Amino acid sequence: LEEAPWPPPEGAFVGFVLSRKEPMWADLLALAAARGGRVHRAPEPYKALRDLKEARGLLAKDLSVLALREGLGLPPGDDPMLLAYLLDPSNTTPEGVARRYGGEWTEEAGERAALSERLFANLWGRLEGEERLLWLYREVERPLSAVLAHMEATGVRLDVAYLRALSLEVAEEIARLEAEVFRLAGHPFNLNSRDQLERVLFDELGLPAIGKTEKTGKRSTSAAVLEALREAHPIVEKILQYRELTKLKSTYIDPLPDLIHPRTGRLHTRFNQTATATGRLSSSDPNLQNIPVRTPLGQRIRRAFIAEEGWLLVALDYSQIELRVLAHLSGDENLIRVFQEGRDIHTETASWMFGVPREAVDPLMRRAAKTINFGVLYGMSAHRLSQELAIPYEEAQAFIERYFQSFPKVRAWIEKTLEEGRRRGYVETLFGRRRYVPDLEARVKSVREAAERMAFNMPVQGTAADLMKLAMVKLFPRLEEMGARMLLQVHDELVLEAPKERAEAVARLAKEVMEGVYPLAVPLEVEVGIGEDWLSAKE
DNA sequence: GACCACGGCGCC
DNA sequence: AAGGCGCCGTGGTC
Ligand SMILES: CC1(C)C=C(C#Cc2cn([C@H]3C[C@H](O)[C@@H](COP(=O)(O)OP(=O)(O)OP(=O)(O)O)O3)c(=O)[nH]c2=O)C(C)(C)N1O
Ligand SMILES: [Mg+2]
Ligand SMILES: [Mg+2]
Repeated sequence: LEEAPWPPPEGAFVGFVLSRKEPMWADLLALAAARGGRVHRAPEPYKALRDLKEARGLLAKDLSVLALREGLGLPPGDDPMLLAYLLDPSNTTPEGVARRYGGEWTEEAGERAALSERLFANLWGRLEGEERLLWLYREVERPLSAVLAHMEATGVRLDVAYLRALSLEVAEEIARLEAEVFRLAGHPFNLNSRDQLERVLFDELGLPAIGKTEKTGKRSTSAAVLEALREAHPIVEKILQYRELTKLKSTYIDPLPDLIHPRTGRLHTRFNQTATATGRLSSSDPNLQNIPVRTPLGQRIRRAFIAEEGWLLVALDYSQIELRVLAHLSGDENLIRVFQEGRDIHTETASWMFGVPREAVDPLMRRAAKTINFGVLYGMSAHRLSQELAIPYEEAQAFIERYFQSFPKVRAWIEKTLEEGRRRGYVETLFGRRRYVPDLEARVKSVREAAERMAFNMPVQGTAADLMKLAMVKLFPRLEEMGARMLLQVHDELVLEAPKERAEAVARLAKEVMEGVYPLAVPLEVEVGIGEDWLSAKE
């Protein structure tokens, strides 16, 4: 409350105002610090950064990232957002956390510093009692924020000249597709407008509508509808292709080259640390956790992500991670037995599906099986199965049934997990990360059963996220020792960059750290690839 | 301009 | 009604 001259005493909390939300791109407008009942406003923010030992307060990682951009090794420390998010993962914004735990998120640095201190006191008290949440804070989230700050500030190289050239190629293909669509429709229209497309497909052409949209009840034109309609009229396939090319061009090919930072010549995402219900990170501005890889054009975009000249990318991927976690949480003996004997479930399902042997399973088979074991696992109705393979029932009941007959303890674990969630109001990961799911007790079946699929999924997806975050915290100092860089995390994958002659040693070490992160009832196995670009590194 | 809801869709 | 995200264009408001 009392104005004191900059600089603040050790241990102060910082408030700061940025000209924009992305710290790699922002001007530091103001900087203050609060300790006891004094607030210190720095006359020259940038200068003032130099006097700090660490960035401590709301959104600390943001300031640390900016400091790193200016060549200061200023790490983030305590952040009330991380405390709030461990207490309840619905705590995602400083606005929400302040309203809930005792202040108001304003636009003034001194008020943000004082808010940071107050909220930290109140949240610390709430979190002190909780051994496992405290453990997650001090051993996972708080150090992870320093790791993320360095990843953000470091960035990842992009082959711009390559993408500009790809843009023109795809633009000309898009022209061929839309002209062909307009010819079949008998007139031009805005093919990007799904309202205009709806009228053309179902009113002008005689195509049958298959589904309706959720909020406004229009006849849907989604890929799923179109796919069911593909053999009904030639325009449909053209539209599917048009949709793919314009999606990839508008979201990746065109924007990415314009996001290259002028000082680094790289792409700098944001790793949002308090943004998901399950404990996963999210990525934005740009999102680098959803770069294409599935289709041919998608792979071509993936190739644009490259190593520094003289370095290589190293991509590490936990194998069947959520199934391994499921084996451990449930203690199902058959499941555990599959991984203990180095077997592959996705492969075996692909086998089963395509009428093929284990030894023969195109990777496209596997990828198809992947979202089927996960789909089924997480409450996919026998119904929607029908429209993944073919004719039910008992072809779908007995598929979802054989699935659970194989691993009976899983059903038990699910019911057990739901029951505890109803009584306690929350579920939790292996490490005690929790998610409150109040709708487990809803008296409307569709709402309640949606709640249930969210609830029993969280311990599985959340444990895998705990495991990866813990692996990042352990791995990071080893990397800097070896002169390598951690660049990206994509949920259960890590992408590193290393000097060519160190690349294999780094891969090898990183793989071992990730597999031994926290021994379970089943081994964790990590596939690793090395390449000059992200695509070739994932093999 | 900036923002919104919606439908749609990229990845894990 | 598989789970978890963030981003895009359209159509419209302000
Ligand atoms: C876009 C792309 C390529 C990605 C897809 C997906 C997905 C999905 C991923 N996951 C969850 C569960 C997973 O454990 C964890 C990580 O998932 P992957 O690494 O892709 O699998 P996994 O590690 O099991 O096996 P590998 O041995 O790595 O192969 O995240 C899901 O719950 N649903 C999915 O559809 C599908 C198949 C839809 N795709 O076409
Ligand atoms: Mg994986
Ligand atoms: Mg993966």
